[PDB]
Amino acid sequence: STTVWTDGKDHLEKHLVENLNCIRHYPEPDAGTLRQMLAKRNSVDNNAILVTNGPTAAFYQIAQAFRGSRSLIAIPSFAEYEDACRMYEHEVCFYPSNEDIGEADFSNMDFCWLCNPNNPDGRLLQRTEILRLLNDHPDTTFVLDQSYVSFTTEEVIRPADIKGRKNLVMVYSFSHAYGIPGLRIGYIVANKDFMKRVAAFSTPWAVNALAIEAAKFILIHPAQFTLPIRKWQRNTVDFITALNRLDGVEVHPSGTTFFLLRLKKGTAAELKKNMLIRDASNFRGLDESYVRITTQRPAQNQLFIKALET
Amino acid sequence: EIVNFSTTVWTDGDKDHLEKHLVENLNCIRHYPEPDAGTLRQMLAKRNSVDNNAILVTNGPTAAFYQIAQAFRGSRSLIAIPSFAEYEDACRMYEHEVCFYPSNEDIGEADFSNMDFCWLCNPNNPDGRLLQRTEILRLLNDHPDTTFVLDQSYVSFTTEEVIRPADIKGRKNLVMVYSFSHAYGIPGLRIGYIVANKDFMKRVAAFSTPWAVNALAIEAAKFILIHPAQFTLPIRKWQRNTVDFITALNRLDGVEVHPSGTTFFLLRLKKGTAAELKKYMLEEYNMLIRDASNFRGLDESYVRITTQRPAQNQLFIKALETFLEK
Repeated sequence: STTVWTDGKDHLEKHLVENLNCIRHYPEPDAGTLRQMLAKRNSVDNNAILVTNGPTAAFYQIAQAFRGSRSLIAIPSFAEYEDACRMYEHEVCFYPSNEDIGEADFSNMDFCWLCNPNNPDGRLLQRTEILRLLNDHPDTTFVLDQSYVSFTTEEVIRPADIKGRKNLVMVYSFSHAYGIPGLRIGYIVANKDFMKRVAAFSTPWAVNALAIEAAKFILIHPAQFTLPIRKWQRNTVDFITALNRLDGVEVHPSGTTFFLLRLKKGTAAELKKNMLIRDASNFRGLDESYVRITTQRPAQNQLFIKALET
Repeated sequence: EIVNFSTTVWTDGDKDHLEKHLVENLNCIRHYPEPDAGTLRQMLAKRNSVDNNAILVTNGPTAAFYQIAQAFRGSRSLIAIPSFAEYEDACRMYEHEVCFYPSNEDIGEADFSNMDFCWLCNPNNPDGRLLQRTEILRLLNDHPDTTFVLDQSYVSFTTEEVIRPADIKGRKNLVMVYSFSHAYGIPGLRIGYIVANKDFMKRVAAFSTPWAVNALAIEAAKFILIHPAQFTLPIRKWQRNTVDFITALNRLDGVEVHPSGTTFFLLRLKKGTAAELKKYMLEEYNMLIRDASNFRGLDESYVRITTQRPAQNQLFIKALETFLEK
């Protein structure tokens, strides 16, 4: 149902419980101290981080800073790239995430919005296929949804890749990798002329005090919040082979731990009517036959096959 | 260990039970909140005698000021000063043409001719200026073509009769912005809300972003709403400690306290600066005060002070007296 790494404990929660009084005071209007910690950690400049009320808020603030830009959006994809581009009167062009991104026409594209690995495709672009996009189309700025940068092993572009570039902008998330969608925190990494344009629309105290406290704890404790990614995909591999062999159901490949699956007969809404699943009908480029599915833990996997078979 | 005189937040509330409640429902951080905070919205509407259509939960009351400014980028705004700097910042960010006007002169008698918005806060930060529920009603009535945006953050920091959410009814030119930060000591949770008639409300909804209100905040608010008594503020006792505080302050020589209708107030140094005063009180006496210099319409002689406990107030008077003699 959700693209959130969920089987992660009370060591972050003990911390929050101990520091609950932080809700009695204003956060830095700036989340300025977290910003600095993220900058030094990510080996990027201080003025190249901007802490945001969740990864979603960040997409909206980027759209807004460049109203009337022309945007290229790979579909199917997170609906928010599109809603944000529309709220700010971008002319939006679509392009299939299953066609090679390189063969798309960037001639008149100010922005290209990628998520990689992609939601829901799981489509995964090599770290190298992207570095050359950035080189071949300098007049296009690539907004890379980095939400699932952790849900894979093959190398990724990272924040320090902004250096000697101007057409790379990144959005990081705390909801997915660390299991805290309810806290609403993320951040933008960008070269500093772009960030200046983004910053003009920052509002004070947009990032809540618990979220900042939680983010600081996650940073002072790398090892405690490392996603067991190897183990995760290996389980999805097993979960899908067990799905392909079923009949009247085929599973579109993925580069990560969630993936789409298609019904030959039978509707998403109906297969949705105590396990939750994502009816993928509401992505552009997917019809009623499609659902997104996130790889859980063996027992509950091997027990999905069954409730479906029937 | 530091005593805080610099915030307009009610700090002495009973929070053990609110806080125990968040500890119990801490798992809410693991799931998206309603994108909409729709259940909170629903319970606010009912509590406030208003339609579901007329509330919009926001990421703090500040967020609401900006979302309103945004929805009306063209607009001309009349802002009373001094006031919360955020009305101004909002209006600027969204390129409003901004007219100023003195809060302690009668706003009922300013120039509303081509004003699309008028921004008030009652009782006012930092002044404590308080308009009668009645003075406000004739403004709403006399100027149909000005939307009045009424910061209600401090609506409970007064004994007097206030405008309330159910005033939007049969009235299109009233908008309220409510707050959970001030009355309930939870500024760090970032939660507040808009009350407006639904024609206005839909101009602002057009810029709403999902999951803008975080989960724990939704949860704190739900708890406060279910327990009106528990979170009721002791306003008579605070107001009255404020009188004993202001009286002692005026007796001091070299300082003047601007009259106030609520539990915080401006004081003016005859000589010395706010920066000077604030550093001393902090370093010498472990007390924090608000340098009010950065308010439009005040210079470096002004500080904002919120009444703390009597014993702390008493001890702040010596702290100050000691300053003056230097």
